[PDB]
Amino acid sequence: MTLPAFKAYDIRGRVPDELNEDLARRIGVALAAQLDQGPVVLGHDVRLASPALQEALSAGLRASGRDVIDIGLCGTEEVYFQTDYLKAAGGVMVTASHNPMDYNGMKLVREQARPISSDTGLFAIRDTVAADTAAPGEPTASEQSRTDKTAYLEHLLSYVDRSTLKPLKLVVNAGNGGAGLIVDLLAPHLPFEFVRVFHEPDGNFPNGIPNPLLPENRDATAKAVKDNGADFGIAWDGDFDRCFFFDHTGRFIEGYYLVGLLAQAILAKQPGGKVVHDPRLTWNTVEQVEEAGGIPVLCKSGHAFIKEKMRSENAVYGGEMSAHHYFREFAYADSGMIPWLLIAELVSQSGRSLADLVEARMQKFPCSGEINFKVADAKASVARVMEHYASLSPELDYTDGISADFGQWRFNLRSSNTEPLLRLNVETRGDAALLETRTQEISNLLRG
Ligand SMILES: O=P(O)(O)O[C@H]1O[C@H](CO)[C@@H](O)[C@H](O)[C@H]1O
Ligand SMILES: [Ca+2]
Repeated sequence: MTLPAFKAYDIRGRVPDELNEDLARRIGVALAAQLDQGPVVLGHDVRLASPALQEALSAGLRASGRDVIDIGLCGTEEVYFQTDYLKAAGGVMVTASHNPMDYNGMKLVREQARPISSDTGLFAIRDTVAADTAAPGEPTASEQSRTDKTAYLEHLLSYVDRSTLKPLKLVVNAGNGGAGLIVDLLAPHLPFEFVRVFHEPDGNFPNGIPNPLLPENRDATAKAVKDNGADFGIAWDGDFDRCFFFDHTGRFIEGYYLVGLLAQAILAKQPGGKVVHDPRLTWNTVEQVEEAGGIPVLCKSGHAFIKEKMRSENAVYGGEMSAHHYFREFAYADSGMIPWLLIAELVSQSGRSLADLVEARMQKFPCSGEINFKVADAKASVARVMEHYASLSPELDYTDGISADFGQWRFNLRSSNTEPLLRLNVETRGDAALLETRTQEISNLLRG
């Protein structure tokens, strides 16, 4: 077979049978052979096993003559930022995301933090590692510890005009991941009053593995917002490249609406820019981007496709409905920090609540939310859906699965690249009833 831990976009698997220090060392050796010239940035998340996996990566890299820049315990976006900022040859983030306790993984980038994915180096690394029975060499290069976050923090703060910020009360929920470290470093530079929930990093995860999409985790942020009269709340996943917003009523804001909201925020600073978005949910983004004077650019979902489209378009911002937000000046990479700074600035400057900023958009373009299906035969199920709707002659687009635009409603139906799942998204033109009847109709067909 092949090593299961090597996935489409990253490495992830159970420790130690799918991922271990031996494999991590071999990955470091193989990565050295795939990169252009330069040092390699290494960082890791709060999981208990992550430092030892990083140390093994460093040992293999240095055995291959790569200088290593250890940026320590960090968020995934810090590996991206420092890889680009320090003009490194590449970088690796050791992170398990929201996988179980016995799991870990790696996210790999080359120069300018460009993703390394299955077809752009990751399976080449896998195949090298799979066949590597060489004895480990000894280090011929050095490791340097670079824990200075000054340039990173300055970069984050550059997205807002600090003199215009108001002393909003913000709930922040790190989920015992790593986000609180950065919040606390930003706080002396910000006027906000923070209400800190599950703030301390703890790889034992006493309050659950960080995942704000799970309703019981969602409710912890909502409750803190409501009980403290906070202006809004922010929660992160463990490596905080994803952020999740709760308005002052405690309501979780579906990520679709943040794409248009952030696009308008960015377009105020970079007028006429292009904005990349995915095909799952589109109408609101296209309208908000165009209204703000930007140009929307449709792109298949998946961070590697988004980033490569942003680069070829010089796009100022890209956003996915799945809580991923990419910024041109941030090495075209995603950050879980820039978005809430931008939203705090928008609330401060406009005098409008986060709820108000999105309310009419969510009424105008209601969406189903992403609904996932594990079916016996994905291809046959998609065909049942398309045959059912054939007599209505929808406009079809195959950018990313199937998008079908019926006029007053549309859907996107695609296979996941990271799980053996079918993913459904439906939206309508201001019609909640049509949204529900079509969502249920499609669901019945998929399950038939
Ligand atoms: O499983 P999917 O849907 O192919 O991909 C999922 O993981 C990718 C990497 O995190 C994201 O960029 C996608 O937006 C998300 O939907
Ligand atoms: Ca993450």
